[PDB]
Amino acid sequence: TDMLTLTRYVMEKGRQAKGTGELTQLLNSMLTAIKAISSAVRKAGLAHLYGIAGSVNVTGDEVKKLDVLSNSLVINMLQSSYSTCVLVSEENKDAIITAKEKRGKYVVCFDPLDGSSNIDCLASIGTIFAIYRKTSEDEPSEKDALQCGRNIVAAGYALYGSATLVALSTGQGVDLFMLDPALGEFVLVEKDVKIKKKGKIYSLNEGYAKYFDAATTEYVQKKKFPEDGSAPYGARYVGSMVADVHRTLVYGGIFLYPANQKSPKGKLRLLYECNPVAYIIEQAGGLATTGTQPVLDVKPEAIHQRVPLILGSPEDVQEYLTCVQKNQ
Amino acid sequence: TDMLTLTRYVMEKGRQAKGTGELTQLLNSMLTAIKAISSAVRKAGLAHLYGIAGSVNVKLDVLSNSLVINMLQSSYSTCVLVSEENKDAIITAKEKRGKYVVCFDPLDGSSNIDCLASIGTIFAIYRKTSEDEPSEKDALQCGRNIVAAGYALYGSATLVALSTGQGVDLFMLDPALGEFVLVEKDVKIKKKGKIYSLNEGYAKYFDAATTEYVQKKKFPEDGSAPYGARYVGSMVADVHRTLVYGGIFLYPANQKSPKGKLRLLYECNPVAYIIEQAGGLATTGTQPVLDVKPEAIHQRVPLILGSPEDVQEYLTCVQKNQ
Amino acid sequence: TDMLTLTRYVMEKGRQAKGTGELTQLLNSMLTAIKAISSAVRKAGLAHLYGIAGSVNVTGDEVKKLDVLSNSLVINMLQSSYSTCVLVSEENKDAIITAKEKRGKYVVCFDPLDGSSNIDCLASIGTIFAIYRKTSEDEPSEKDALQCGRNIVAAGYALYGSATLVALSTGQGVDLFMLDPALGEFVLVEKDVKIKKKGKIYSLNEGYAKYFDAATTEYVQKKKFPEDGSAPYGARYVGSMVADVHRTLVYGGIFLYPANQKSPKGKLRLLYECNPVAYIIEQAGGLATTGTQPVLDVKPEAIHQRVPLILGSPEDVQEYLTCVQKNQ
Amino acid sequence: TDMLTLTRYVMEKGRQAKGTGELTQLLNSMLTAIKAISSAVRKAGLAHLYGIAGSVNVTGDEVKKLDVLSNSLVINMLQSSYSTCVLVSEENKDAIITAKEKRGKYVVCFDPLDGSSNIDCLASIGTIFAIYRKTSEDEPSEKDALQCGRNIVAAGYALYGSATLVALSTGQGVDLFMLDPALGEFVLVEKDVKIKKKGKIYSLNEGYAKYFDAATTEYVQKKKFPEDGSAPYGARYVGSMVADVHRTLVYGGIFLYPANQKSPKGKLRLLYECNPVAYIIEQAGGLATTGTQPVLDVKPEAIHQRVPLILGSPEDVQEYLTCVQKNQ
Ligand SMILES: COc1ccc(-c2ccc(S(=O)(=O)NC(=O)Nc3ncc(Br)s3)s2)cc1
Ligand SMILES: COc1ccc(-c2ccc(S(=O)(=O)NC(=O)Nc3ncc(Br)s3)s2)cc1
Ligand SMILES: COc1ccc(-c2ccc(S(=O)(=O)NC(=O)Nc3ncc(Br)s3)s2)cc1
Ligand SMILES: COc1ccc(-c2ccc(S(=O)(=O)NC(=O)Nc3ncc(Br)s3)s2)cc1
Ligand SMILES: O=P(O)(O)OC[C@H]1O[C@@](CO)(OP(=O)(O)O)[C@@H](O)[C@@H]1O
Ligand SMILES: O=P(O)(O)OC[C@H]1O[C@@](CO)(OP(=O)(O)O)[C@@H](O)[C@@H]1O
Ligand SMILES: O=P(O)(O)OC[C@H]1O[C@@](CO)(OP(=O)(O)O)[C@@H](O)[C@@H]1O
Ligand SMILES: O=P(O)(O)OC[C@H]1O[C@@](CO)(OP(=O)(O)O)[C@@H](O)[C@@H]1O
Repeated sequence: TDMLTLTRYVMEKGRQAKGTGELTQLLNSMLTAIKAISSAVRKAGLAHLYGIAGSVNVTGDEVKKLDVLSNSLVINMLQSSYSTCVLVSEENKDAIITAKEKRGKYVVCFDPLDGSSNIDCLASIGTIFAIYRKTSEDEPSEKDALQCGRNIVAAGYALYGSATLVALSTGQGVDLFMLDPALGEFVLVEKDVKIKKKGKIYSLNEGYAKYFDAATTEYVQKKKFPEDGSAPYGARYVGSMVADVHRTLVYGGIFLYPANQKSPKGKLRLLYECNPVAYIIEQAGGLATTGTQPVLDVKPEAIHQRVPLILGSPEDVQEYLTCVQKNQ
Repeated sequence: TDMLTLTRYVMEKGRQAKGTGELTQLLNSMLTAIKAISSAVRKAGLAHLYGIAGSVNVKLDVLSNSLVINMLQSSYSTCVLVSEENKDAIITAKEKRGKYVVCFDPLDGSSNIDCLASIGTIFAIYRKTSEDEPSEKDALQCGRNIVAAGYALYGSATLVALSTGQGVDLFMLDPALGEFVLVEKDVKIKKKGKIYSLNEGYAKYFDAATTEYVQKKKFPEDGSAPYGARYVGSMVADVHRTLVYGGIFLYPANQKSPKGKLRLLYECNPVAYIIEQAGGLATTGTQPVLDVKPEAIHQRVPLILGSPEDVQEYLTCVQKNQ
Repeated sequence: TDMLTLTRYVMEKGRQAKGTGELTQLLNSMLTAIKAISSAVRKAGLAHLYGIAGSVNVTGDEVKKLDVLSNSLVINMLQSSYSTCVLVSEENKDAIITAKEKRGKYVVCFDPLDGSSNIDCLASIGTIFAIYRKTSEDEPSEKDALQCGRNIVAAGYALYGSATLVALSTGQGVDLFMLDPALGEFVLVEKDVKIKKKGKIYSLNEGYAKYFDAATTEYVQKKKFPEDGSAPYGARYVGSMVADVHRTLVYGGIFLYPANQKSPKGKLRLLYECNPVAYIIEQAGGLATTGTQPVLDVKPEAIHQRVPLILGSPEDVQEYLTCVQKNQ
Repeated sequence: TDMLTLTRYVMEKGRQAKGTGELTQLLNSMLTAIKAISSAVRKAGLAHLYGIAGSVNVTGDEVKKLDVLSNSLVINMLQSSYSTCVLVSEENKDAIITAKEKRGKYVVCFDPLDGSSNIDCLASIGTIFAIYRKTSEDEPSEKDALQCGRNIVAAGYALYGSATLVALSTGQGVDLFMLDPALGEFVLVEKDVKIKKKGKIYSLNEGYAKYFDAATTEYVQKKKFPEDGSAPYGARYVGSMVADVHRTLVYGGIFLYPANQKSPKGKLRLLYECNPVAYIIEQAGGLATTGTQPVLDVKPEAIHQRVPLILGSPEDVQEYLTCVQKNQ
């Protein structure tokens, strides 16, 4: 059949639904920021920083330059879309209220550059976003960003890995897109991706083992020493949530950042890290839990609230929930 | 100061050493293969595979291998190639024969290709020392005889680490220029890091020394905080992190891989060379990796490398358990 | 103010006009084809043709491969847009009727790779297009493409020169966009371009001088030997219509391909060469004539009809038309 | 055969000639400047000038920014090569003497961005250079650049057209290289190009016709009104010397910028425009004359000296020279 780019694919869906165009305009702007971020992440123009024309400007805090630039690309592209009223960024203490003359109907929570500890060693990094409609009748404020994940209008992520990929869901499953750098556009590469029912990879930072609860300690023990005669799982932990979650999506398995003694509410952020990937994984037939309730059912209380995160193949998450139940 | 590209930087060193030019020509060809691999890894031209011009035809391991073999053979600098991808050694035709042997993994971290995690290219270069006809025995030199070694990391950006025996230099591909820019000269690994890197899914197959060492990283005996864990699943990605952040990377023997998994010629020796050139250690647990005398081109060996105090602590666990 | 990409700019206009989305979707597909042509024109992937991976495949005819590739890119992207019913291409003898299941309401006339004699010497080349609404109630046929240029819905061109530019008009002047290759998208760089009233450059192939009519001969002589102490015009003739016309738009002056004894009907094509650039030049405040009437007023009679073309700064075209009347 | 990049192709020649490597290092540095120029010419990063991250920085004079940037790229890359002692640039009034600690043995005359009047309309532009060995025993001075073109060690040009090409000669014919933007390297596409004995294209600015001498007037008249039953020549004048000269090389024909009443010594510059392309055209078996002697034999007297230029296919230049003798 036909070769489809992301914005054409979105336009076709927004037209058949006879929508206003505002979501399409918002998403198109986000992808323009994503292309710009990807180009900077891949180090376009670096020779000019190192004095090819005689002006040396070597960068000191490259995680700071890149997350500051990323944040500006996303904020500027979204505000200029005329589609937004409230933005929440991993990089900003307070919610960002769109100027009245550019105001639209959507709230966007995003991490402009996820996996910052991987910037200097060049491992995979990413951008994560979740989109809500403003539902309150009042003035736009940070309370409009405090909806639970079941109300997501669209969510997705960009992975700046060995290639640049976008996963996107509007409520009808997960579609994958690859950036063709020679074309400059995202090509639709996989429709309605479905996670494996059960995987063979478990993904978590085991340096927190002395702080784990008993259920987490038990679950990891089962992965290494199956009570079963089956082979133990392989372990993977890239250290970028977007990279590890995407691997979980396309290979199956489980990803965990549980609460521990030093992080009793988890580390990952509910609004702009856990909810979007929980939405993506569940749309693909997976599960996402805090260990006591579904992530998407949590009512947020603060825009930078933390939550434990366990997600992936449904059977793997189910075994983890059983470990939680068995340990009180 | 001046902006230096990789090939200019190598040319100046090869000139001041008054060498024949053959190493420079080999390296320039390898870098051309790496640029081509990087472009393919980033999926340039993917829209034509998906029918933008009307021909739908929806591989990377094979292409990388052909890119490296063709660029190396066409350099006129090679006599024997050993690739992760070929059962036998590849002898260069006489009209293209030069004096160097190259061992390479054209695309390391192959289980990470489909999930778009970091992958890489690894290589080690030797001079042919035998007087006979070129054969695979020319590739069986131990890592002490490396002329040059390095790797390409196709991660969030494309980087090359390179050593010719005088430390490790790092270069970044500026995709708008099309050339690798020198970004750091003579990198030194930290004495001690705070990250440990290995596949803990083999925990039931570990020997006691590995088991004890992993336990010490999680439950330190000295009130200090436990190490963080990272395991990308690509040796090149994990080793390069070890180089620039410090810490330790391990693929020890286990019950199912009693001589290890990683390959001595084109995986362990090149990264062992790099890590030692940066002031770190690389051991099999009983001797330095670079001292292992190869016996077959696809020989496996255990690999533990990184910051020297961390490797020293692992060796203490090895000895404490015999 | 805001940084706008072509598709963002078009969506905004299509929203405020409350359209169905079909033109925006058509244009979006055309721009994807143009980006793909631009990448091939700049020779992306040439190293693989010359055997970098061991497969040598040097093209014996560069001009044949590129216009065949260009033609396929445009046809495939337009048909796949679901916006077209009839295509007229410089490369196809008959009109191309879209398959029934992909039919939309628009007719597109295009030259996919104009300036073919400049391909092997690497001078500027381009893509030209004009868009019409289907007017018949019947089955689509080539009669839907035989409308005169006054009925153009949208027209423009891509110039693959020292950089890649698109000029576009939907009836409210001419806008210029530049392709940022590091971003992969066209950026709006100039709104509502206006041609100079009078220029100082004349552009025509004087190797046909022995075939010119008397008026053309007189006009050219006036440009070299002015009778009013003013300096003679400079001459430029790139040999690619898109390049020479675009210089005319942004620098002023006149471009001519008049009838001559060997081309008594002119050389350039009415549907997908003369009408589109006539539309652009008039939208910018210039004139476009065949020497007896405005180009946009000619009623097409066959899809590959030729017509004389004189266009550019209004005062220059008028001096030429004065020469035409003066010589009967 | 094998896929050869420019720097590999040069290294192999420099090895078999067992030279010091200094010329190779110089050329490699020059190609880096050319790659950087091509990227800027194609407008990489333009979206950041137009505020994609919120920082608008639209440039007023585009021809001023690009030729200043070009000039800086060439000067810095060449000086940093440690291969140069004297540089002459179209953009600098005085010769540029390399600092003592970076001094090498070569003198470089270059036009970093030829065809500047074509920058804003996106027609083809280029870079021209000629390399000489310092032969004086004295201190480096501009006199080291005043050698005549017979003493050229290497010369060539970059054409930033529909694709980027480099023409290069070290004295054994002309080789052509194309920049593959996906690889970032120049691929050898044609070895030892030879110009046609006689062409069918003539190329000059006929807007100076009232200022031509009699021989030029007669030669142009013969091209349009042949007295021997042959067809008249076609005319082309891009307006960028590199583009017009390169077309002359690969298609045949003639390019002329003769002296005229307003430019009694010609317009084009001997050191960094006429000598380099004269070298290229002669290496390919063509001719390059001032109308009274071969261009390569003129002994320069000032670094910015002008000279008339007539070059191309030998039979075409000879017909021009016959007109010069015929008019005294
Ligand atoms: C049932 O699955 C789906 C999937 C996707 C969607 C949607 C995507 C975008 C929207 S939208 O609200 O922004 N509307 C529009 O974009 N309209 C337009 N008019 C003209 C043009 Br051109 S685009 S709805 C709806 C349902
Ligand atoms: C002491 O640290 C080092 C580091 C690197 C090297 C080397 C790199 C390449 C070589 S080489 O053998 O290929 N010779 C050359 O390339 N010669 C040349 N002539 C002209 C040109 Br232009 S390059 S030696 C030597 C010593
Ligand atoms: C007065 O000057 C102008 C200039 C341009 C236009 C037009 C451009 C495209 C069209 S259209 O017909 O395709 N419809 C739409 O694009 N609808 C949409 N809805 C939502 C989204 Br998001 S796009 S109309 C109209 C008038
Ligand atoms: C017979 O026609 C020709 C054509 C070209 C040339 C030349 C090109 C460059 C030079 S050079 O002087 O710079 N020396 C070198 O490059 N030496 C090197 N050694 C090792 C490496 Br690796 S490069 S000579 C000579 C003769
Ligand atoms: O180092 P630990 O504690 O494992 O945290 C890793 C997690 O933190 C994040 C949060 O963004 O990365 P980082 O702190 O490196 O920015 C996630 O990408 C990653 O999953
Ligand atoms: O899956 P496990 O056994 O951890 O092996 C991972 C190791 O194997 C290698 C060997 O190439 O990758 P892979 O099998 O994924 O291609 C190394 O890059 C990586 O470090
Ligand atoms: O060679 P002449 O007759 O001047 O033709 C020039 C005209 O023909 C065209 C027709 O497309 O070029 P070409 O045949 O070289 O592709 C126009 O771009 C150009 O304006
Ligand atoms: O406008 P005219 O006088 O024809 O000058 C054209 C010549 O001048 C040059 C000199 O660099 O261009 P320009 O003045 O446009 O920079 C040559 O490229 C071109 O051949």
